[PDB]
Amino acid sequence: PAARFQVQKHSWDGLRSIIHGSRAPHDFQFVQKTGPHSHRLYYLGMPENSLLYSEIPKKLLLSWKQMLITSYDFHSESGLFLFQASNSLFHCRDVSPMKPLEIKTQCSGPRMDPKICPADPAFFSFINNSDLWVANIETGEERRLTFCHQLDDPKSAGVATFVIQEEFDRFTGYWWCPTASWGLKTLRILYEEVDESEVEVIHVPSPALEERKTDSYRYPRTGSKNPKIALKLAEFQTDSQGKIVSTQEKELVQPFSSLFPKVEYIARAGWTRDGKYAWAMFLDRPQQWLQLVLLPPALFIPSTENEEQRLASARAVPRNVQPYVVYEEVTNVWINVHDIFYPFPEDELCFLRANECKTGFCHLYKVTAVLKSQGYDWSEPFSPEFKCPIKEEIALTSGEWEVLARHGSKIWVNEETKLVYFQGTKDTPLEHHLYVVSYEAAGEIVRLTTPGFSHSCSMSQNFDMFVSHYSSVSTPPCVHVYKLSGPDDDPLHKQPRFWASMMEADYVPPEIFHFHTRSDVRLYGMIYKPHALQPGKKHPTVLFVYGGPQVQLVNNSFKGIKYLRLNTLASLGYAVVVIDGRGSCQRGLRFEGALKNQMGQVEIEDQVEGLQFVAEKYGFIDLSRVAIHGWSYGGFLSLMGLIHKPQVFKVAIAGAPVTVWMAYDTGYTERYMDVPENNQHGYEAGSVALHVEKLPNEPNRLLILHGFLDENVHFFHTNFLVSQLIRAGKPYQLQIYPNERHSIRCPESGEHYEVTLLHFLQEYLH
Amino acid sequence: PAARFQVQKHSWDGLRSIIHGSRPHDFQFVQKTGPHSHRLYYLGMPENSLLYSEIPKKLLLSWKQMLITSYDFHSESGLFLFQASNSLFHCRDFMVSPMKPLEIKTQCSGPRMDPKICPADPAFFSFINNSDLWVANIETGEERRLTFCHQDDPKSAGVATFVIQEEFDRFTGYWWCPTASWEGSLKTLRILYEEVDESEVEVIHVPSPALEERKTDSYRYPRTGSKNPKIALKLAEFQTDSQGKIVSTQEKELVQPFSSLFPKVEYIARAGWTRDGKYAWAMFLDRPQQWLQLVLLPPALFIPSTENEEQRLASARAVPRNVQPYVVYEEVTNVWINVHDIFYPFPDELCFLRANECKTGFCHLYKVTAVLKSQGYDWSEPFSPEFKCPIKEEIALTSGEWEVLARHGSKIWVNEETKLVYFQGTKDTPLEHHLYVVSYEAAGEIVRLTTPGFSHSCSMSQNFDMFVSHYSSVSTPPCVHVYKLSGPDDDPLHKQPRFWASMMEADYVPPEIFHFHTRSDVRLYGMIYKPHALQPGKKHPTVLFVYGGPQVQLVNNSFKGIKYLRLNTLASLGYAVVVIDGRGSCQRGLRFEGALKNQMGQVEIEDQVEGLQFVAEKYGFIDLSRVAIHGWSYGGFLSLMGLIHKPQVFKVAIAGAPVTVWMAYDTGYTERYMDVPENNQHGYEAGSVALHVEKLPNEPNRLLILHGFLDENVHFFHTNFLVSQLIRAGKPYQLQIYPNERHSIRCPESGEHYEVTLLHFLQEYLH
Repeated sequence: PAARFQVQKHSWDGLRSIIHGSRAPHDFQFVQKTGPHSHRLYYLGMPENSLLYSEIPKKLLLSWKQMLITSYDFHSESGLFLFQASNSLFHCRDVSPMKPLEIKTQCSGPRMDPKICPADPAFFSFINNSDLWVANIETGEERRLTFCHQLDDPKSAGVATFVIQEEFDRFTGYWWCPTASWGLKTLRILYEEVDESEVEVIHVPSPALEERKTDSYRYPRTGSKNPKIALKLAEFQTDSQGKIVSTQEKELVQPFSSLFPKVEYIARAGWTRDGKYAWAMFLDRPQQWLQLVLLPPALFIPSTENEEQRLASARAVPRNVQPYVVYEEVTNVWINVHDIFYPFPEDELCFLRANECKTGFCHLYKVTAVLKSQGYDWSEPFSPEFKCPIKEEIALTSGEWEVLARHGSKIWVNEETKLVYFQGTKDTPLEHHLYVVSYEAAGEIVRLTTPGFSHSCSMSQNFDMFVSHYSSVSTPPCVHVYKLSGPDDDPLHKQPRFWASMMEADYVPPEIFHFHTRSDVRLYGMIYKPHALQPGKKHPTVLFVYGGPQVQLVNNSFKGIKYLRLNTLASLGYAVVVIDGRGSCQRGLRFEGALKNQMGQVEIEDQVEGLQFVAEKYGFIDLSRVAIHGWSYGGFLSLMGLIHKPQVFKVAIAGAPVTVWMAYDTGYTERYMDVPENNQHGYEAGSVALHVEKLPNEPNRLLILHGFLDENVHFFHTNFLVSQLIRAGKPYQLQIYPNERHSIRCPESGEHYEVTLLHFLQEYLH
Repeated sequence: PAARFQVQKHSWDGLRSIIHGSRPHDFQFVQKTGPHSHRLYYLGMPENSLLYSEIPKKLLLSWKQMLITSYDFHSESGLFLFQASNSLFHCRDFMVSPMKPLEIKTQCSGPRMDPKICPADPAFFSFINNSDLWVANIETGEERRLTFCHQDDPKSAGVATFVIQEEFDRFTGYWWCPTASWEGSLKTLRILYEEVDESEVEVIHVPSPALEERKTDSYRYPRTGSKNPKIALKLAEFQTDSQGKIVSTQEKELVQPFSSLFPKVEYIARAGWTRDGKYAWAMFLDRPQQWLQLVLLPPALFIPSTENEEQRLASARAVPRNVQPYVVYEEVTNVWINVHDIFYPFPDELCFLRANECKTGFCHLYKVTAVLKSQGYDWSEPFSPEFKCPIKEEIALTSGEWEVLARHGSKIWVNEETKLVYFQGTKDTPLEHHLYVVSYEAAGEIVRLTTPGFSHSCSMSQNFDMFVSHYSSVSTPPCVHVYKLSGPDDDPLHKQPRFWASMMEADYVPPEIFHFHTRSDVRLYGMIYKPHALQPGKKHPTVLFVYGGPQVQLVNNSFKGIKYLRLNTLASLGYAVVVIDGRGSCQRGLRFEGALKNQMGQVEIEDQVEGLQFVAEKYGFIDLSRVAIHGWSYGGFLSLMGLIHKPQVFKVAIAGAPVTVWMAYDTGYTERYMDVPENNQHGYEAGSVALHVEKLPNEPNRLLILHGFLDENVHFFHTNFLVSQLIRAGKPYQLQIYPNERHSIRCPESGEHYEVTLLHFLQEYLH
């Protein structure tokens, strides 16, 4: 009877008194001294996120020396720092602090995407009004290279399109060539042509509500056309006085569309160390194919509107020269883009490659391809091809665990010692650890980071130092510094000794658990226990959710910062439960591949099963009083829960829900759900706005939160749901966040979000 | 103890079951020359369409079919020009079977707005295509453009802009000349039109109807304070062969600019021509809207147009020195000018009729005689203003504490044979629109023609031998009776209206009208719906419905059941529904309406509170501890002021489509009443509810915000900005969107939801 625990009710000022009561170093660069200190670490920090440093001794908490910013570019030899601070451009070279030298300009608009020329630090680049610009920090001489820009000005150059930034995690459309050819010189830049003419335009309202205007995004929805892309060279010569004597636009000797048919997106691109070949990863529209291709500079002829003077150049391209397809990946699930690709320094290329499609788990391979120069008439056109034969493909790691290559995880390769350092899950899926392996000999795989914590690491250029940014479910986050030390004749077994420390430590942490499904698959989970529990009492329960691809909620690292509100929920007597269902990240391709063409359907069984296991193991779950809650995919799932499982889920608080997959973009949806023409059944099944008939008849069971300015998940989603709820005659409550986009950035808006949530549960979880 | 009526708590599906369970005009008299005396032509809906009745020589009239909201008619040729679907249609008339409408094709790409038949020649008509004036010929099929302002692209022609359409209730900006000239030494045909340069006007984005497409529409929306579009009057002439072909054409412009001849002229409220064709008249208006004045523009005042400024001087010299514009009438006020559209000119002088509220305080007719004597002007040179004619006489044909209906497409009907003027008014009572007659020669005996004890919407025959009245009362449903003026021909004033025939005929319990006096001794009217099956003793919970803003009068003697069925539904669950006409309302004169001048929100709620307190004492069934306030546009704005300045009175507040920010609203409305924000900053701030959000309730479930997402008028921005400021002040709110609704909820599905949300919200939280 009174066995079940009623949550203490509160006035609204009470609840926002409760919530108001509630309320790290990165981008490291190691450099040696050559005195008392061995190196100097450069990094970003926020003790306002500015540039800082520390001093590493020869013989303890390192102090944070001020030097003077989301990012910056560094150059080893010259010691040049180049960053986008203010709404302007700044630099400085490197005991006491120095104020940044401002780089004055003639162009109007911001200077996006600043990078320094590696081959010559006097030079550097930036975007301006969708075109590429060279400059010189010494002389101050600026100059435009691309000429695409002039509402219907579609062509752009050096820019990564909407879907490329948001769904392929790439934020530039240009890459410096790392060497020069010669008292004249020259410097090249690979860059990306983009005609966004075919792409559909969406209107979203801007920050300034007062002036009642909208911005004009190019938003390619699924089935609709993506932008038309191409690779290109942009050369420019210089004399000894640092003067841009001339420039050139360079198109491929044939079209990119006919050389490389079946290429839909440019996931990544770059250059070989020595500067010889340029490379790029190309993907197809299904995203079930990914070839990595070398493009020689001689393959690029100058651009001219004169067809005779082009055939002059198109005849002078050597017949031996061609693009080389060194690698190719193929799957029936989906090729996730893995950043890792390390070419070694001529009738063959040796490189490393992250490859999940082979065995099912991302692992490092050493691969040698063979560049059979094949003879081609490039003044004449044609179409298929360039798939080189593979000389060998030695597999350096294997098992049922991952090498981390996404989310800007990276490898580090010492060529002297023949060792490659990586990060992976080998020990557990709950902890990101730092491994080393030889690349000659796929031998034993030594770990450097101690278990019990999930680590986020960065190695020194000289492979002598490394930093780790680790944390556990219970303990707060530390940033320690380690120094690899031992006999040089045995480098694979260098012992990481604790050298120094940079960061250190009403919250009760959750405890992690696992269980098995009725189909015998291990799912990890997490639970916040009701604070000051009385064993015997069944408390009411909030099931927090995401359950979409590209994510892992449950893992062994500190949650108290981002998910403080789950602790707040638990401090008032709620049970907060979190389950990673089939579909979630970090446990291989098959596990995640559960989602394929079937979104919504597979994810709730695992969540229902999660709760019931929680309720048997732990003796405090009143299953009559359960609330499902989440944002984006989770808001989508909160509504699916309330449709598919109303017996289980009493209320639902759906934040930013994807309510119509057909209105969502290509990049995300096609990867997982195919094209609406091919997978109609699945698109309709997982569109919650087409199943509003099954939502509750009674009110107080469904709350909709949506940020008005949402660039990514458009307010249209909530607005089309309310549209359908009104037609179906179903009740709904609604909260709007007028100044918020996808995340709630403003503390005030967030306090209001959390207070509403508490009240809603308080009043109506009964 | 247990003497407070409890409303029965229904489930949501129960409440839908209850709400679901709840749910002739534009007349043209033409005589015949048999059994039937006339044929009455009109719009009607047994969709809305063209119909006719047969009025006999000697009972319920049949509705015959001709075959559409607005149509045009020409008497002699019997031409019916109308707009149907996304195209133009016509027909002519005596049929016995119905005739199909003949279709008129076009070479122009886009729809053809605003169709009007040339009065002088029925073969010709005109329309707008892409913000430019066109001209056509029904018989020959030949079209022909006349303006070239269109080709972002901000110059328009023959268009009334946003603020003019929705605040000055004018829906065309071109006017046909009623006569044809044969000048030279080819038959000419003029049109007066309004050129508009809406370049300097702010663009606002409003969501489009097709939600899937996720695109907006630009709207040239001039905020209060900011600039309106820049206007001008212009002459577009053309000529025709005796075979009926548009041979020549010509744009014309004033010999000096419009802006220089007429400084301080912010808006062209109205315009047209005198019946003979001599002068083109126009009502101008200033930015304060306190200086309206009538002007005549003689056709020789307009020279041709060329890009060459030397071709211009030549014909600027050519225009007769005597000719000019004559400022005939000048209304001035310390409150504001309401545009009264009544202006009847007759054939050295000009004699006209004109409605004038600014003179005595009540809209009354006058006979005015002005004197057009030319001063002699050198039109090659420029100048600054002057043109005010001296008045011969200004006889007043009506006077009292009651008014002549002039706004809202009301009108006068002037028989020039009998010297009588037929008008509508409030002479008997402010609660009843009645048809009156008076002589314009001898202003004495005002004879009422409509039955007392009801309120009437009327329309005279052009022959003044019979009229229609569409009438109703608070209790009885609406009727439409056809009356016939009948009696001795020697005394036309006392011709007796005899009932001739009827067109349309008449659990809802009607409301009771009452009045009471305020502590300052002003008479206010109000309604009440009693709770059905009342048990005296029980104190019921009360929904104070409201609007309160200008240009409206809710409380009057006429059938409310149609638009306020929800109010009766509320009553049938046991809610008292009270409605009070606060100070600042329509149809009580200028001084009554002028209690809002520069302090909007501050006076209305005090009158509403007194109306509640009176009704509680008068009737014994109002529980004052449980009172809800609710309304739309101004009403939702007020519902929030009630909750701000009277939380101790109002338990809850359901605010629909509210004006949360005066600075965001348009000029035409806001400035007229609140002035410009540079002058009256104290009152903009005081009556903008979004700046007083800190004073809303700390408790939840006391404030429900309703808003349609596609609101062209009261933009969603207002609710968005309110929600912004509630969030920032840490105040709860409930909220409801109507994604497919602009300003009035039009969809029945959306309206059924609106009402079930209203019943549920009150059911649960009105305690």
